[PDB]
Amino acid sequence: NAMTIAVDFDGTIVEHRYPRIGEEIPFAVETLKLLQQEKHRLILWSVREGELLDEAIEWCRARGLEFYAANKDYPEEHQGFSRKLKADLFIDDRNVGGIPDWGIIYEMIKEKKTFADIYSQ
Amino acid sequence: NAMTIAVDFDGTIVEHRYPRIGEEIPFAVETLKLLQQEKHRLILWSVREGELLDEAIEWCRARGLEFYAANKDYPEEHQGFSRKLKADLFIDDRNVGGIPDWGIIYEMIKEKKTFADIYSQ
Ligand SMILES: [Mg+2]
Ligand SMILES: [Mg+2]
Repeated sequence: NAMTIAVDFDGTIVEHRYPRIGEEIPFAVETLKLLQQEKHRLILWSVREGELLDEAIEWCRARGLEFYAANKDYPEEHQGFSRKLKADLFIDDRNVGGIPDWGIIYEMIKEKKTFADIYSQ
Repeated sequence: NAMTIAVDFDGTIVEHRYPRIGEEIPFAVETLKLLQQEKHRLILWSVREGELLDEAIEWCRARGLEFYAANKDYPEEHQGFSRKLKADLFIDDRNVGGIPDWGIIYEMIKEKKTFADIYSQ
């Protein structure tokens, strides 16, 4: 119901300009904040590590987007470990079939809908 | 062109019966083998670790499905490390919008198509 959502950074929240940071994908940050308002947890899930991760985090922080955690299952993660996050949902531009715009991402999460639902009329 | 594809196990290759292993999702193993024939690399990407991972790997091996690697970027992975795989594609039943059946997964990879393409007529 409330969910832990893994969100990719490059190509997902911003245009893919790695090692640099691209322009924001329209409504990315706002949509994610709306999801937090709805009590979902956001975890940043990026191949970024070290200062390139830090750069992604500060870029988000400056837009008032702060993560439950970054590349961890919880902010002080060994113990009950797995390398892959235990997230309930993955938002990633490299997901097979590609990611739709943030409008549709939001409707899908909110209304519990598949691409199939979205498109079927 | 040839791609490194991360593939989830539970809910993706088999019905989700974790810690047990479910029935195969129709045409999962066959479709993945077809992808290997086309020179893609398959990496198993699962929260499974230890003997539960081993159980997933042997279940696949017994059906003649063998991975480029399991929860690593390459079979002897630190060095150029990131916790998240560097895969080009992710096939995961927890991808936002859900995963379609393996028929459509295959068409999308093969024909370079988005859900948008698939559905637009
Ligand atoms: Mg990306
Ligand atoms: Mg799964």
